Amino acid sequence: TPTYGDERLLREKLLTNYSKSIRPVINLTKVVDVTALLYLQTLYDLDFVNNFIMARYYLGLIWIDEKLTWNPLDYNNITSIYLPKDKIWTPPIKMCNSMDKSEENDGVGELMLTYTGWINMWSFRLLHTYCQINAYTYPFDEHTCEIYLCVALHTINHTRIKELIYEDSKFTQNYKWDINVSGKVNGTDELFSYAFAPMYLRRKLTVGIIAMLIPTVMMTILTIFVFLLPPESGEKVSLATTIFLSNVLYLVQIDKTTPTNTKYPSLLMLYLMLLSMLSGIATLGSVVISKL
Amino acid sequence: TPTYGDERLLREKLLTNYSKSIRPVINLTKVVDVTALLYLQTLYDLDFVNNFIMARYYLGLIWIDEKLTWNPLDYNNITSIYLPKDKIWTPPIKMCNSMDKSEENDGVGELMLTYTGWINMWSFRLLHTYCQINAYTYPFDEHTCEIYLCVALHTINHTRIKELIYEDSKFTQNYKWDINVSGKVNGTDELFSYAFAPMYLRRKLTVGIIAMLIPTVMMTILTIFVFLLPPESGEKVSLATTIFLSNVLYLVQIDKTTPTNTKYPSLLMLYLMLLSMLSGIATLGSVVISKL
Amino acid sequence: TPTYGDERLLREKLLTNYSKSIRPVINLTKVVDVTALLYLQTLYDLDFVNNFIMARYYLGLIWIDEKLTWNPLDYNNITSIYLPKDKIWTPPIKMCNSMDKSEENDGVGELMLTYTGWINMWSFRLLHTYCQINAYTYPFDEHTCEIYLCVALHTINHTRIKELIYEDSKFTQNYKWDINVSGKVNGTDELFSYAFAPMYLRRKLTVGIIAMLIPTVMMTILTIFVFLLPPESGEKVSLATTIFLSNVLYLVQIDKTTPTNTKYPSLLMLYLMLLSMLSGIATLGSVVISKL
Amino acid sequence: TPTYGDERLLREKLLTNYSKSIRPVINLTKVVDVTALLYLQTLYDLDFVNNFIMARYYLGLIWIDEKLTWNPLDYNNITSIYLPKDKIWTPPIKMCNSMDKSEENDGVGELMLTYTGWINMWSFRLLHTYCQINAYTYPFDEHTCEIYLCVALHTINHTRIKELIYEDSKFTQNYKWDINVSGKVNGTDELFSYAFAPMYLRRKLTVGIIAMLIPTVMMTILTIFVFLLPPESGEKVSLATTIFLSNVLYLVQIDKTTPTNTKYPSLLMLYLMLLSMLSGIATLGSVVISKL
Amino acid sequence: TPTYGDERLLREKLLTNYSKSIRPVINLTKVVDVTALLYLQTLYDLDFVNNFIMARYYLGLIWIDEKLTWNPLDYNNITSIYLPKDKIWTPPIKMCNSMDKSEENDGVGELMLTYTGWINMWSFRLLHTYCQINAYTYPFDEHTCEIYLCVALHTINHTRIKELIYEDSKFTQNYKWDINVSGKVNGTDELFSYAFAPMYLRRKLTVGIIAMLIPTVMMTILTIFVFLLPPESGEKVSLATTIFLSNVLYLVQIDKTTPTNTKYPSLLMLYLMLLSMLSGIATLGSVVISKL
Ligand SMILES: Cc1nc(C(=O)O)cc2c1[nH]c1ccccc12
Ligand SMILES: Cc1nc(C(=O)O)cc2c1[nH]c1ccccc12
Ligand SMILES: Cc1nc(C(=O)O)cc2c1[nH]c1ccccc12
Ligand SMILES: Cc1nc(C(=O)O)cc2c1[nH]c1ccccc12
Ligand SMILES: Cc1nc(C(=O)O)cc2c1[nH]c1ccccc12
Ligand SMILES: *[C@@H]1O[C@H](CO)[C@@H](O)[C@H](O)[C@H]1NC(C)=O
Ligand SMILES: *[C@@H]1O[C@H](CO)[C@@H](O)[C@H](O)[C@H]1NC(C)=O
Ligand SMILES: *[C@@H]1O[C@H](CO)[C@@H](O)[C@H](O)[C@H]1NC(C)=O
Ligand SMILES: *[C@@H]1O[C@H](CO)[C@@H](O)[C@H](O)[C@H]1NC(C)=O
Ligand SMILES: *[C@@H]1O[C@H](CO)[C@@H](O)[C@H](O)[C@H]1NC(C)=O
Ligand SMILES: *[C@@H]1O[C@H](CO)[C@@H](O)[C@H](O)[C@H]1NC(C)=O
Ligand SMILES: *[C@@H]1O[C@H](CO)[C@@H](O)[C@H](O)[C@H]1NC(C)=O
Ligand SMILES: *[C@@H]1O[C@H](CO)[C@@H](O)[C@H](O)[C@H]1NC(C)=O
Ligand SMILES: *[C@@H]1O[C@H](CO)[C@@H](O)[C@H](O)[C@H]1NC(C)=O
Ligand SMILES: *[C@@H]1O[C@H](CO)[C@@H](O)[C@H](O)[C@H]1NC(C)=O
Ligand SMILES: *[C@@H]1O[C@H](CO)[C@@H](O)[C@H](O)[C@H]1NC(C)=O
Ligand SMILES: *[C@@H]1O[C@H](CO)[C@@H](O)[C@H](O)[C@H]1NC(C)=O
Ligand SMILES: *[C@@H]1O[C@H](CO)[C@@H](O)[C@H](O)[C@H]1NC(C)=O
Ligand SMILES: *[C@@H]1O[C@H](CO)[C@@H](O)[C@H](O)[C@H]1NC(C)=O
Ligand SMILES: *[C@@H]1O[C@H](CO)[C@@H](O)[C@H](O)[C@H]1NC(C)=O
Ligand SMILES: *[C@@H]1O[C@H](CO)[C@@H](O)[C@H](O)[C@H]1NC(C)=O
Ligand SMILES: *[C@@H]1O[C@H](CO)[C@@H](O)[C@H](O)[C@H]1NC(C)=O
Ligand SMILES: *[C@@H]1O[C@H](CO)[C@@H](O)[C@H](O)[C@H]1NC(C)=O
Ligand SMILES: *[C@@H]1O[C@H](CO)[C@@H](O)[C@H](O)[C@H]1NC(C)=O
Ligand SMILES: *[C@@H]1O[C@H](CO)[C@@H](O)[C@H](O)[C@H]1NC(C)=O
Repeated sequence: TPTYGDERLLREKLLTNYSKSIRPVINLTKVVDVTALLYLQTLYDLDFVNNFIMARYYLGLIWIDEKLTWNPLDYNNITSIYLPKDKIWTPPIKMCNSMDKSEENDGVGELMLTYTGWINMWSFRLLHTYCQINAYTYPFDEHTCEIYLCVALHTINHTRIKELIYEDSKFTQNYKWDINVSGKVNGTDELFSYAFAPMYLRRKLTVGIIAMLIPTVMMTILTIFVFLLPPESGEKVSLATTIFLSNVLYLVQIDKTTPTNTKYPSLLMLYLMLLSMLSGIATLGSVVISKL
Repeated sequence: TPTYGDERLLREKLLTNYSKSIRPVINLTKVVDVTALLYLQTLYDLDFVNNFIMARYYLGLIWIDEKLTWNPLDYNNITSIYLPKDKIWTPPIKMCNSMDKSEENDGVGELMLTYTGWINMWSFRLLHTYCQINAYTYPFDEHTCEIYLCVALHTINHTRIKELIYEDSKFTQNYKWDINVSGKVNGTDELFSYAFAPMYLRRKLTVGIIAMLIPTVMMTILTIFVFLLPPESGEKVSLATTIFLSNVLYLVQIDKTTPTNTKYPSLLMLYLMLLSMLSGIATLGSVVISKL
Repeated sequence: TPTYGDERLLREKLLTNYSKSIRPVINLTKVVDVTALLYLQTLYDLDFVNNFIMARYYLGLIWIDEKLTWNPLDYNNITSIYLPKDKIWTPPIKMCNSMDKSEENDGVGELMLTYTGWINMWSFRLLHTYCQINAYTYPFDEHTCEIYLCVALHTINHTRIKELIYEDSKFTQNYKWDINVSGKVNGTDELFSYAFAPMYLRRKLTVGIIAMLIPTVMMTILTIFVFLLPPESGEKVSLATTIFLSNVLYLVQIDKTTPTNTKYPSLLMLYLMLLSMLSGIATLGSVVISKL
Repeated sequence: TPTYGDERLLREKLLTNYSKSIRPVINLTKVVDVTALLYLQTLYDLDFVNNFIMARYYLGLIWIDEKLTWNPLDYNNITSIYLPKDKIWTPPIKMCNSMDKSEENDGVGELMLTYTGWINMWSFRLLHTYCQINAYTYPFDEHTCEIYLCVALHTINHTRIKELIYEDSKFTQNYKWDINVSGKVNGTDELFSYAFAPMYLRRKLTVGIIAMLIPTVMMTILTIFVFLLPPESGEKVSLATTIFLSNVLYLVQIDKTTPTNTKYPSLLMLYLMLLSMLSGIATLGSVVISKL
Repeated sequence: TPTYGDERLLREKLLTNYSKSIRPVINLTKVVDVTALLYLQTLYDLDFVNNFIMARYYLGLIWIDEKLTWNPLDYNNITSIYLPKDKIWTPPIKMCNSMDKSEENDGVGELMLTYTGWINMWSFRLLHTYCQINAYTYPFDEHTCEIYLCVALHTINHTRIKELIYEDSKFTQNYKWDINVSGKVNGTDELFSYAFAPMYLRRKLTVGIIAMLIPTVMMTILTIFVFLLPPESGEKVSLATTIFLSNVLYLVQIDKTTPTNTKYPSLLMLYLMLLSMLSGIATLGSVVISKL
């Protein structure tokens, strides 16, 4: 059976004439094809006001090294070893659309090497990835957020993102957003290789938002009532004034949750503006009637 | 008695042909069984809006090294030494459900080594661990939060979490949540080893929340009074209007503390929506009566 | 074709008598001219209250090394290599107007070296750059923010910023600000070299702000109405009082979004102050009339 | 006089056969007694809602090394040197009740060594130390916060905290809290050595809080007036309603400053709840009278 | 002309028998006099509630090394070189009144060395420096903030701050505070050397705050009017009640901007408390009149 001394001999032979910074190909004319695997773990939140979405992923990079291959029959059948991440060449795959708030660095950890040269490198990344949030159809709204991977500095003649496989790990259920992330896309080769996984997000229809809607609809009933009140009821001015105050309060409060960076404003904005305008016109008519 | 020179000789012999990155077993076919000890120290807070809980723990990892054993009779009876954490192989146990906001790194500190090979490695971890918070039964609510440990990259054929012992250190009393963390669970071996400790949290019934409830219940009395007021009292419209304004203010204010990510909304939400709806219907009836 | 051994020989010869800290010129009387390229990627936000703007850029530095040149015909036609950033002299170009909140350090990464000595060094920088925000013409306001680059410690006799080319990468569209960053400016040589790229920002006229304006203009109609109400209408005091309350609420709420550090306050401030003063004078006149 | 060469010889001889990780005693049966000095510099704030207190301290550790002693007459009377902190054994004294938000690490700096072996090690620590805040007697409230020091991993048979001397440096005056930190406590030896300094904090009676109280007491006068108003005054219902609204606003606003984690709620909570209940009963009586 | 090889020889000779941690004097009885230069660049903000002020400075330290001097005629007239900051002895000047939130460390960068031994070391420091803010005369208020420099661990017999020259770089204009920082102060030698630069700050009288004042003064007019209203006007109670509500709202809102840690509260606090008390007494008198 393989032993500690056997693995020591193997590592000593492997790292003898190895340069960490030279691209690992016998012929430098060859490109290194990297295939990436992005497995969303938990969508923490979807921040509207900052136009960010916070999630945690499991990024796996796979490629092939031609200087790190051996015959297992010469080392008592050792078929894989674990090397420190900072001793070996590693593709410079950067998340160039996200703010990487992970608690580990990209040069600490380990990677698994196989006797054929294939390297597996897995990591945890917590990302704050920028999204252009369209709040038009609030609260029945849908969004599309793209997470980008891109080679840092190497041209497509040196390092390439062969493929990107994105899936959902289903580790936890959300109860707030319907997530749909699943597919397999080839990399795009225009000067520097890159790719992106699209995340589609539909807000789930919990009854809490329906309960929040209830006051609005009854306010619709109340405003129509006061605007179709008799001209000489004897409480039109005060009633319309208080209704206008409450409407202004609602119009102010909705803004603090809704985003200001959208292709279109929300129909709810435009509808509450119409309702406030109707309340104001009702108050003006009441004042005119009292004058007359 | 053992001396400084004796310990120098011991360390020099121990670290002679030692490789930090090779798994510490004479026969590489053997697995290293790690037993973990998680001792909650102080539950700082339970953040509802972010669905996180902040606490401080004392994580202890214990395993056995077969290359670091000696006969104490040959070194004047030295039975244990202290080694820097970054000179020895260390299991890659990651907290893969938590945001590790500790102020130390996982490669600075020390570990105790015994002449039989057993290594003790203890550390402080401040964790922001994700929890799915069910606010259904607020303020008589209970929650269950699971803290996960999982081997980083090694398969169950290489590194395993043998066992997880979780307890409560009772270092401080909370006065806000009844904490119940105590047990002993075997590790789960499905590809990569992992385990989790369940924390059950029940909000304590301090009289401060009762005092907060008082205004609500008396408001129930006041709304029933106004809704069962005589049709021609002469203050129904104004009274009901002001009650509705206060009701809307309460319904808005409760939202800012309660969470939006729940299996069900809180009964308090649904009940205050019913109360506000009754107030609105009372105002409509008052308007109809004034019309008639 | 060039091979791994050829590149090993090349690097070994290049780095033989190289000093990382000596300025890379054969004759020390010569200056090193650095040309910088700043390519704005995405304008995240424009923070009014903190007088900052958050954006992400792509900073590229180009210069020439005279100790790192070779004849490609002697190494099987190798024409470029990749070196670790911390092995070679690198100009100390600091962003001396910004808070660099990037997640990487200025000594980790790679740089491309060409057989003629020309070095390309590209990086991602997330900057919080200070801007003096003039909110005079809100919400039809325009701003100018200058991003500075400056050599750290070397005098213009040693290191110089030859030129600065700034452009907009058009990676995403904003929908909130009209960005206009494009040009080419020589460096300024007054003791220590520096340069700056001007960003002009005009807030876009989305209909959401128009919807926000609607309540204000109708409030203008309502205040003029109440101030030109008949002296003995019988609701002047109460109506004017409520209008004044709403006016004070709006005047308070506008402050929390607008900045306090401006050459002039916003015309909207001065106009809402005039409107509130008119409402107060109307209330005083109503009180005087009721007295009479 | 002593010279640079003399100090070079001294350091070279001292560090020859020195091991950074071996506990610095000739006989390993001996314990190393550490005496700590904690000198509070400025109490920044006392955060009620997070149950933390932020302050800056000056932590000094003193112990004795038996491998770092020399005869000063053999080095031209050199009596003390300065060594880098990371070349020498240093006790692992951790602040195990606090979140260490300092801007330096525990392995960068310097320490003073004396020819007798005595080592002085001084540092700046900014600490966010957890406190259980009893807001019962607000705003005449007193608090007790304990700052803990504890050996990290060594047992009382290896490393001990001999003594802890805590004082107040009086560097600045607070004007918000009366601080009383002064004493001298032996270390506690139960498995692992530790100790704690008690900080007693009494909120100072500035007239600003009295000014804040004034509206409350006059509101007491107003509520008693309305509750002892004649049954048929003709404004009882409206007056009581407005008083109830303002009281509810105060009861809501007080919560946002007061803490939710206390042994008892504040008497101010319970008293304002009594006042709100009395206002509600007054309004109910008014409604009953209007019915009759 | 001097060449790369000449500078290589120079550095090799300079660093031959150099110890980074030995104080750089031939005779150890001599003190090293450090002169510091602090050049404020931009005052970002003056945080009232946290009692901090955020600014960016340019700290320059100058001292003399006696082991790093050469004759330029022996190296082809080389007169200055650039060394890495972490290879040479550096005075441990700490900002011991501030929270150093800079993005660089105190051991990365470069320093210029001259053939006479004089070393220049310049750096960027972003500081959050504690200030005791006296808000007595708000908004015509003045403040004094002292920024401290102090040697870390060396006594005045080893390292001294000879002098401190503080100036204002006038890089940007503020428009919010009148800054006056300029002078030259000797260091204070009481055990450990230190010094401080006083910053005087007077809030500028922009017309925005005048506009903010306008509502207050007109409210003074309105409260005097209602308090000197006829006893039987027929709107005294309701008018005084609404005025009192608005007064309470303003008294609450002013607190959130003003500080709680002051020698005296602001005259604006005391004056608005007087105004609120007068409004309350007016309401009480109105109630008494209605009773009579
Ligand atoms: C489906 C899946 N999920 C996760 C997760 O962290 O959720 C992690 C892995 C994974 N497949 C792997 C294959 C090799 C290494 C790690 C993983
Ligand atoms: C019950 C307990 N509690 C704590 C705590 O920090 O609260 C720490 C330890 C502990 N047992 C240990 C055994 C070995 C090393 C450290 C600890
Ligand atoms: C137009 C442009 N944009 C970006 C971007 O990140 O948006 C990056 C680059 C770029 N040109 C380059 C030339 C060499 C290396 C990198 C880049
Ligand atoms: C009373 C006192 N105060 C402070 C402070 O930073 O406030 C610092 C020290 C000190 N005594 C010392 C003795 C040796 C080294 C440093 C200090
Ligand atoms: C007046 C002034 N201002 C600044 C600033 O960054 O504002 C920087 C410097 C300076 N003088 C120097 C002399 C040597 C090195 C740097 C500086
Ligand atoms: C490298 O190229 C040579 C000739 O071009 C070829 O014979 C050899 O097989 C190549 N090596 C690899 C690993 O492709
Ligand atoms: C080598 O190991 C593989 C996998 O464990 C096994 O299938 C094979 O039979 C082994 N061969 C020898 C010669 O031991
Ligand atoms: C996810 O989105 C894709 C494309 O928008 C669609 O084809 C697929 O059906 C979606 N998933 C589900 C479960 O509907
Ligand atoms: C991706 O590249 C492979 C390589 O030939 C090609 O067969 C395939 O059609 C491409 N597209 C997709 C979607 O896989
Ligand atoms: C390793 O394996 C050999 C044979 O398989 C056995 O004799 C030996 O005892 C094993 N060593 C250990 C430490 O289990
Ligand atoms: C070795 O040490 C242990 C524990 O201190 C003790 O029980 C034993 O008697 C010692 N043996 C010798 C030979 O000193
Ligand atoms: C803690 O929870 C477990 C399982 O939910 C239960 O068996 C145990 O009784 C609980 N602890 C206490 C003190 O009740
Ligand atoms: C855990 O594993 C041990 C190992 O045999 C087994 O005896 C035990 O039943 C398992 N379960 C628990 C709860 O300990
Ligand atoms: C350096 O200077 C010498 C004489 O001044 C000149 O001959 C030589 O070409 C110069 N080298 C470079 C690289 O400019
Ligand atoms: C060297 O490489 C360049 C670019 O690949 C090519 O144009 C040239 O013909 C090559 N020369 C030789 C001798 O291989
Ligand atoms: C950008 O600004 C410059 C100078 O202010 C101006 O010349 C140019 O026309 C602007 N860009 C566009 C697209 O108008
Ligand atoms: C910049 O410097 C070059 C160098 O000669 C000069 O030709 C040019 O006029 C300068 N100005 C601009 C705007 O390029
Ligand atoms: C160490 O122990 C021996 C005998 O036990 C004793 O003679 C010697 O003085 C001790 N050394 C110290 C430094 O205490
Ligand atoms: C050694 O130094 C001390 C303190 O400076 C002094 O008191 C003593 O006289 C000196 N002795 C000699 C021999 O220089
Ligand atoms: C500080 O507290 C201790 C114990 O609580 C007390 O003895 C001492 O008198 C207090 N300090 C002052 C100045 O009163
Ligand atoms: C602390 O320990 C010393 C050591 O003997 C002892 O004399 C003293 O009584 C103890 N208690 C205090 C408060 O110092
Ligand atoms: C050091 O001291 C000696 C005698 O005390 C003196 O001759 C020499 O000049 C001094 N060196 C320096 C650099 O002051
Ligand atoms: C040395 O350089 C200085 C400054 O460049 C110059 O004034 C002096 O003439 C030069 N001397 C020689 C001998 O080159
Ligand atoms: C700055 O303050 C000092 C002392 O307070 C004063 O002498 C000086 O005149 C002030 N500066 C100006 C420009 O008035
Ligand atoms: C500072 O020290 C020098 C040194 O002699 C002295 O001349 C001067 O008077 C001192 N005071 C000031 C303000 O410079």
